[PDB]
Amino acid sequence: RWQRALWFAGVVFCFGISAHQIAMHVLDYLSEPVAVRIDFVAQNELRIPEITVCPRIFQQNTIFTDMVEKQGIDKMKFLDLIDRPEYDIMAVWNLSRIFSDNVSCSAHEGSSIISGSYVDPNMSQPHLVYTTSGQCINIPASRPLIYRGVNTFVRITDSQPRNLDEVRPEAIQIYFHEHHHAHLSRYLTGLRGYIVPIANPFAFSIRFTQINYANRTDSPCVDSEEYAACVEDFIEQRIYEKAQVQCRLPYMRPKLPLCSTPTDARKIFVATDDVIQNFEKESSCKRKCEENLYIVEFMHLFERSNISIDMSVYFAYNYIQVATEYLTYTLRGLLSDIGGVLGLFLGICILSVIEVFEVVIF
Amino acid sequence: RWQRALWFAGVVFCFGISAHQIAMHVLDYLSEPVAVRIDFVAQNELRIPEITVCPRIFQQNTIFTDMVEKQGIDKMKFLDLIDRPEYDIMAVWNLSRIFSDNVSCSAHEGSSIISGSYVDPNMSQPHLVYTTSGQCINIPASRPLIYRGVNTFVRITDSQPRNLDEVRPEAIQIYFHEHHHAHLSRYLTGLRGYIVPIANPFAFSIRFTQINYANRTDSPCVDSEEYAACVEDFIEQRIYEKAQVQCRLPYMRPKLPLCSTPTDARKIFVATDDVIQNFEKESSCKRKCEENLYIVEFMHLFERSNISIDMSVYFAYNYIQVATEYLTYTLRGLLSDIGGVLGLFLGICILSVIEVFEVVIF
Amino acid sequence: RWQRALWFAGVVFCFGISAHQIAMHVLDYLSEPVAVRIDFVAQNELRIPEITVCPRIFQQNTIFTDMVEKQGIDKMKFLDLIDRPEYDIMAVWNLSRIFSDNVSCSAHEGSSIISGSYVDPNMSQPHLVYTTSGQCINIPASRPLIYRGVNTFVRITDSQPRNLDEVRPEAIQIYFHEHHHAHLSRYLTGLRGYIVPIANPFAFSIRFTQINYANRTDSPCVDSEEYAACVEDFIEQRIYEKAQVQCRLPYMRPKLPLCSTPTDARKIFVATDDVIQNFEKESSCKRKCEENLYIVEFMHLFERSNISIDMSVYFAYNYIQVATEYLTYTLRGLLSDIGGVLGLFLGICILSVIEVFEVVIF
Repeated sequence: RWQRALWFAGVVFCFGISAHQIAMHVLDYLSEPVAVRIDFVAQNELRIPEITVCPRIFQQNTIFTDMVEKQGIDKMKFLDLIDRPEYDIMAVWNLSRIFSDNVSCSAHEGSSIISGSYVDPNMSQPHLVYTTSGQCINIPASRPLIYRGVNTFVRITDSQPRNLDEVRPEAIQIYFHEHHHAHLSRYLTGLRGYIVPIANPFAFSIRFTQINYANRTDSPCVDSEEYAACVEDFIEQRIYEKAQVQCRLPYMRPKLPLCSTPTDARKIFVATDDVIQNFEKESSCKRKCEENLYIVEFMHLFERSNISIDMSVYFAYNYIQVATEYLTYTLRGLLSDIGGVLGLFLGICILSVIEVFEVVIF
Repeated sequence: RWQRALWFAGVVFCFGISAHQIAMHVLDYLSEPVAVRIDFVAQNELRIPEITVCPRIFQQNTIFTDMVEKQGIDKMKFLDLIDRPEYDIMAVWNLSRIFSDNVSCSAHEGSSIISGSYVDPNMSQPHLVYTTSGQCINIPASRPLIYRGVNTFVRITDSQPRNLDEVRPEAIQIYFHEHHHAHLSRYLTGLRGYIVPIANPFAFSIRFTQINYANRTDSPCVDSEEYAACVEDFIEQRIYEKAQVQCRLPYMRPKLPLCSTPTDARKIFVATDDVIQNFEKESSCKRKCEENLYIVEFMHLFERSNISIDMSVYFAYNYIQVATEYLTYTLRGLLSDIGGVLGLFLGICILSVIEVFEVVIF
Repeated sequence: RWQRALWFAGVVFCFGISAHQIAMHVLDYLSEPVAVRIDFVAQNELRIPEITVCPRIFQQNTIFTDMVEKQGIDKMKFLDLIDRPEYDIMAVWNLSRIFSDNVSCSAHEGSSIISGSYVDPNMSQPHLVYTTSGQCINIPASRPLIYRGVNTFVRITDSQPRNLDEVRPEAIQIYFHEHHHAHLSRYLTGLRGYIVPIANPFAFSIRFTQINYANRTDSPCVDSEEYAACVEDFIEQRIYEKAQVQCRLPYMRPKLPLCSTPTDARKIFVATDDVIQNFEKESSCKRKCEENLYIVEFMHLFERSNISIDMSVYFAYNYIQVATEYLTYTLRGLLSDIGGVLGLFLGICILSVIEVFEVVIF
């Protein structure tokens, strides 16, 4: 009668639906759903960016364009200076040098009502680097600043002889990038670096956002060290294969000999221009698990010193906005969900399965 | 004996409590609980606000008050100028004009270490608009800026003949609002717009925040186009109803004829003053699903040009803070929760219900 | 036979695992997990911080050290001035006064195109306070500002006779802290306060973040009133304990008599310096579950008045970033999870336990 059909249809439908929701739950657990927790952590000591300070790009470089035009070359063919015997690529890129060897990097953690300021003139002194925009300065940021008060800043001070013996530069370009990303300093300082004059020294103000990601199979992340090496290697490989030449430029690692003719130098330079525009979207390197963003606002300076190039970077805000991406839907949740799925419709437990197996085996 | 009472009490309590949690779960599932996910998306191209640049409000308008006072009128009765024959409302509000027809809107995406800047002087040139603050300029923001470098800005430049033939204005008022909100530009520029001088041209810095909401039955949202039309219609309808007159002012859509006497013009203007104050809280228009906020910081400009009214708007930060409101408690979760509630206490499945029905039908 | 061993092993394993997940679920429910919801609330009226305006710390105080040096003491021993009979500690700390009795605090909620600005010169006028940095001013912030437009600010203005009869001060220090925190104003203004000149009056710009925490047993909170009292009591108690003296300084509550000799005053001052550095980390006072953060950006002021000490605090952004920490995993969820765990493997309901009890009782 209709009883057989009714019961069979009910059992088949219940089994099918149980399979459907158990499969959906297992599938989404494998998808590793992840939520985001936002908090504002107050820091007793801040982790400074690496601060790469370049001059303006070659065409925008006052002091470099002035001395390359006197040779009799246009405002674009600054690499044609290589063709001359005495001038080589390294000599050409040493002319862009804006900072002398007197650059200092002090760290002022203003505090101690009883003892005054907290000057520290020996915090990871600057060192030379070669960037696409010339010969620049780099601040390794060896140690984290100790935050006590809003008067916590890092002051880059150069006191070269600003006189009429030579034409002085008009501005510099300071880029605050990740702690150990060497590709961001030698390639992207001229793009992401804020241009600031040196005649009137004002200050920046860095606020810290941190984004911790979850290492997921469908969207894996890497540590801050692997990502930098991956991205750099990709950048030089891409530039080398696009330029189709076997020479390099000062801002490239010493894998190949320096370019010695204007044609190859310009080929490499244009290849770098093309690669740097899309090195992010057109790159396979996995995102680093921890991403630090440095919101750079401006800040007036009331007392302007007589130093040549004074540049203060304030860290008056010690509340890092931390967004931690944490993985929800643990294994216990999946098991409970499966039990609920097969507890509403059906009613077979993990205990009756042993009964079925014993019946089968007798 | 006590067995009957004990068993009946247990069964009734279990059934009632099962109903209680099943009802609670279905009820909060219907409430559609929703969580928020925060992320920082890096954009290869930015979506610029619409930028409405007015003069300061009529009373604070330098060049307008100076010209209405010579007629012999007070600093408040600028609408009484209508009573004179030659002067009408449109003529009165054309005298507040501050920008000439030479205004241009360039878009500089600083890049190209090889080829220099990326000036683009034909980005959605400005057009006239009649605001409560007078005769203002609007920048529709037709296309999104391509972000490559921190030197990404939009520069509004007017080069009118700043001479002694006429008294020059002292400041303007720039409001960065969403794209197709014709009510924000035409009513709220004088209140929400930042006042900036024109003698010393500096720049703003816009950081984008985005909030995507979930369309919920108990908290519905509309698209950015329906909300603007709803709010604009509400504002004009409320102004007309409160003024109890059948004319309008240049900043109102051409639904009614322009007011031609000081009394009606002042009635409409006061009605607008009273409506704009509480237009958002005293309005039924449902919020928009996607809301964009433009955090406007200030920025220092080192090179000040000789142009009359020069003003850059920098977009050096390409990390949009996106807050996406996503619905938790999917139907699968509701079914699993119901099964769990029905499996801890009770023990009837959706498989025993078919047995009950078959017994009932025999 | 193997049937008995198989069945016993299956039953024991199922019971043990059921106990394991039930224990894990009950334990994590007791752990009381909590998620964070982020939103941007548009406020029609803003809640202003308490603004404590000090002079620069004694050593950096221009007008104070200038006259201290006239007596003939070094730049460290300003407390040695106590030894002279005419000068006591209160007299010494009254000499650091920078603000006269003419200080006023206006509130400008710029709006009303029909009526102009909204000056309000009677908004919680400043009052005297004693801080570690001298004799300062405090702005209790009695009422919340009504936000209508970006021209919403609080203007602190002092018009003392800036002439050559006396040497004028160089700068001040404004600290924006929570309302009823008397320890922040009297101890941490010299450290956490932004230093700004008074010759060139510019403006700040405060943006509001709010973090509401959940009162959890493992992470308890207290209301904003209990936390301030707890922390203040801790600070004074620790200062007294470390100084090992039974006197105080003007910036301490009148629990003990004022120090009357340089030795005790210096001991108390050094103890204060040591305590304030680690007063927050090295303290037991439970956090408050409503923490307000005041992001203080800078702003350009176009019109500079002739007033002696003028400073505006703009509140042009009315979107408070609210992070509410809401408690997930309610009791219903725990019961559903337990039922799911108990319905997957096992299959004994809360209804079968009553049967077991009735069998036991017969």
